[PDB]
Amino acid sequence: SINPWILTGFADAEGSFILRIRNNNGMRVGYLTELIFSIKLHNKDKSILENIQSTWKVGKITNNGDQAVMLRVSRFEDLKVIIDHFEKYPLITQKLGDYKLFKQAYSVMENKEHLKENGIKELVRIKAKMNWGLTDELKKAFPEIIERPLINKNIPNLKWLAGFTSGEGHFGVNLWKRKGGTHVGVQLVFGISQHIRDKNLMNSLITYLGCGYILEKNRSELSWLDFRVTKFSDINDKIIPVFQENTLIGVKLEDFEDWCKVAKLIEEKKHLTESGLDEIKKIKLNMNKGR
DNA sequence: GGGCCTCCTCACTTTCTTCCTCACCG
DNA sequence: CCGGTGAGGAAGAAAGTGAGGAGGCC
Ligand SMILES: [Ca+2]
Ligand SMILES: [Ca+2]
Ligand SMILES: [Ca+2]
Ligand SMILES: [Ca+2]
Repeated sequence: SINPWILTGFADAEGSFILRIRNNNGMRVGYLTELIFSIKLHNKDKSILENIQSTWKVGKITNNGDQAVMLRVSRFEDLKVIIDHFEKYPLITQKLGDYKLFKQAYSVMENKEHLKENGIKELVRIKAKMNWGLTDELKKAFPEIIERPLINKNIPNLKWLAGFTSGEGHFGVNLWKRKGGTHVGVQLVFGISQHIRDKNLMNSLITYLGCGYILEKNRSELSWLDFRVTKFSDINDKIIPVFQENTLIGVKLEDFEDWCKVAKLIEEKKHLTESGLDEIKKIKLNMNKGR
């Protein structure tokens, strides 16, 4: 079983709370409602999904294309397990806002209002604030209101951070040919990325870890944040000890382990030698996108 | 025994991850 | 010169979010 705070951190990273409201003339109200918690990952991390499944004793795992796998809970009885966990171990990103709307939608269905016109209206109102909001077909049918409270929580513990890092983390080794010379540049880099909507939370990492900085990235109108640590003494003294104690999950754990081997070589200045570089070069082949 | 629920196959957009380059300073 | 560091941006796919179909529960 996964540590429950590791689980929440991972959920804040890769989870999704979904409210479906579908047209159907076979329903008395004319709409069929479905409430879904979902985690979609690459097949290489199917084991995480299976362990969450056994930990919660709920949910179904299905394939999605040739390289992806998906764990979903939508059975109404089984959804109490989801709410139970996330009440006891609350999300801290803006996704918590989706969970609370998810939660309200559940209360509507629990008293069975989704089977009435008054409830469907309420559900549409809820869905409008969730994720990507109302469809065009749904906006047409329901011209009424277009926002939710901003979530402002701090990092609860390093077990959450471990779960969140197992999702959004990057353990990288940069190599490049120096402009003036024949030497190869070497940089160990740690990274956590997130949409700019959680700028406060991402800023909170500089304080919480006692190192690193934030870089603002964008493509046209799309923008995100990358928390990076490139100070090696910080990585060696602050970053690595954290995840040695608080174990990462999935393939990213393996990436971290190789990453630490590179960190050892760099600690002993062997990245400056010819043979140490090709050892590092060999490790890169084993890790990340190369795994 | 009609709605109603649940689980399947399946697909859209983008938020992540990964990778690359390089000027600067001490 | 040289190595360490931080800042930039490119590429694209592993994510996030959500689609229709339908068997069968109660
Ligand atoms: Ca995420
Ligand atoms: Ca991930
Ligand atoms: Ca992610
Ligand atoms: Ca690439």
